[PDB]
Amino acid sequence: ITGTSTVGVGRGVLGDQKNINTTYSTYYYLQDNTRGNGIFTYDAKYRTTLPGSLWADADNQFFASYDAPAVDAHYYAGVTYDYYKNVHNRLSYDGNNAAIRSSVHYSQGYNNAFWNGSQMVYGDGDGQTFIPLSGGIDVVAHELTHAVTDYTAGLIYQNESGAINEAISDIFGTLVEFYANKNPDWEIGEDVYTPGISGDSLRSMSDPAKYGDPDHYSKRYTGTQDNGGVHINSGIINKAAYLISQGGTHYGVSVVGIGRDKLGKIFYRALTQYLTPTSNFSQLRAAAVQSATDLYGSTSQEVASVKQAFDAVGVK
Ligand SMILES: O[C@@H]1[C@@H](O)[C@@H](O)OC[C@H]1O
Ligand SMILES: O[C@@H]1[C@@H](O)[C@@H](O)OC[C@H]1O
Ligand SMILES: O[C@@H]1[C@@H](O)[C@H](O)OC[C@H]1O
Ligand SMILES: O[C@@H]1[C@@H](O)[C@H](O)OC[C@H]1O
Ligand SMILES: O[C@@H]1[C@@H](O)[C@H](O)OC[C@H]1O
Ligand SMILES: O[C@@H]1[C@@H](O)[C@H](O)OC[C@H]1O
Ligand SMILES: O[C@@H]1[C@@H](O)[C@H](O)OC[C@H]1O
Ligand SMILES: O[C@@H]1[C@@H](O)[C@H](O)OC[C@H]1O
Ligand SMILES: O[C@@H]1[C@@H](O)[C@H](O)OC[C@H]1O
Ligand SMILES: O[C@@H]1[C@@H](O)[C@H](O)OC[C@H]1O
Ligand SMILES: O[C@@H]1[C@@H](O)[C@H](O)OC[C@H]1O
Ligand SMILES: [Ca+2]
Ligand SMILES: [Ca+2]
Ligand SMILES: [Ca+2]
Ligand SMILES: [Zn+2]
Ligand SMILES: [Zn+2]
Ligand SMILES: [Zn+2]
Ligand SMILES: [Zn+2]
Ligand SMILES: [Zn+2]
Ligand SMILES: [Zn+2]
Ligand SMILES: [Zn+2]
Repeated sequence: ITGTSTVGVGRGVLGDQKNINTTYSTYYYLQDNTRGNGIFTYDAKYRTTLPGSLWADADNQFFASYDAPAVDAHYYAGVTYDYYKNVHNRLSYDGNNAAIRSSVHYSQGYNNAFWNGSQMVYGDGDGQTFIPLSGGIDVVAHELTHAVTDYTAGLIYQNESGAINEAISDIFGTLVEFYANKNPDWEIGEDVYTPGISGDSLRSMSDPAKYGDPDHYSKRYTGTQDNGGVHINSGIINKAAYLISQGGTHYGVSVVGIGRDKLGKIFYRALTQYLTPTSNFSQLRAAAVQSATDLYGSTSQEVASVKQAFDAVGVK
């Protein structure tokens, strides 16, 4: 919509106050003109028609319970945009400043959130398995990272390539969570999963086995469920990424940690320059080693740590 750029205030799903960029034309709309070709947040009104109505508010104050999923979808899309632009010099998910559109209140009791190829879609959850999923910055950034993947390597969503696709989204979802630096961790979805249970998550990057996911190539799932285990076998790569950043000794292999910024630079370069739609785990290792070589030199600690981490998870 055409209007004045304004700054509203509201509270997100977890009750935290934040400012949001809006546009004023009779109503205040969740339209942020400060980032690329805009960030736009819509109300699906418990239906499945997309995108729905551009979110309109009478007073630029978003403190109602019904407002909270929209506040977070809008604000965390902005954080994700800022991460990719400021850290990787990438303008929106496509690198060409595409508008970021999100719809909240999708369907009823819907325990999922997804990038659908052109926008983000957030269920409100059923209140037991999930609360509204835009409350999780890692979920928001995980799904927007699928769009980055689609516009770069094009990893296919099955078998090893699909597990890499998933892990890439968990890695950058977590790096966005740290970039905000409010309540970061190496878990996925902890803010919105199981409101009645503290200390759990959908999966752990630091210890995938906590939730029964593999932490070594020898433990990879080879069945047909979950598109060949894409959210399961992601644990193998997630563990490697955790080790690259934080270090540790895993199955007797010591890894010298190089920190989060270098992890992100290495994997971003791998994704955008070297991976292809059918890259397997071994090819990801090669891409990460080559990326670290490009950035830091073949004799660098960074290259050595990449190799150690993939060794530790059994990926040669
Ligand atoms: O679905 C509708 C959308 O197309 C637009 O017109 O904004 C209002 C919504 O009701
Ligand atoms: O144009 C392409 C679009 O159709 C989709 O495939 O996502 C990646 C883009 O390069
Ligand atoms: O395109 C944007 C317009 O929609 C808004 O009204 O003001 C800022 C512009 O950049
Ligand atoms: O506690 C939260 C509240 O602060 C917000 O306004 O609406 C959603 C709730 O989860
Ligand atoms: O979605 C609608 C939008 O298209 C229009 O510009 O302003 C009102 C909204 O309901
Ligand atoms: O609208 C109120 C808001 O002004 C305040 O900041 O937090 C409580 C809300 O109910
Ligand atoms: O063969 C693997 C071994 O090399 C490693 O140390 O731990 C897991 C085993 O499956
Ligand atoms: O069965 C597949 C297995 O062969 C591969 O190694 O990892 C992904 C699985 O889907
Ligand atoms: O992946 C690279 C590709 O993007 C470039 O266009 O040609 C050389 C390749 O290494
Ligand atoms: O061609 C190589 C590719 O297969 C690997 O995955 O990434 C690095 C490239 O050198
Ligand atoms: O070759 C390396 C280069 O690619 C990078 O600039 O880091 C230092 C050099 O060792
Ligand atoms: Ca209001
Ligand atoms: Ca997290
Ligand atoms: Ca929980
Ligand atoms: Zn998803
Ligand atoms: Zn995913
Ligand atoms: Zn967290
Ligand atoms: Zn799955
Ligand atoms: Zn998923
Ligand atoms: Zn271990
Ligand atoms: Zn460990």
